[PDB]
Formats: sequence, C-alpha cells, structure tokens
Amino acid sequence: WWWLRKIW
Repeated sequence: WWWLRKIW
C-alpha cells in the first residue's frame, strides 16, 4: 500500500 508503511 502506502498508508500502511506511512502509518507503520
């Protein structure tokens, strides 16, 4: 994804 790594 993108929000996953950003949130993580």
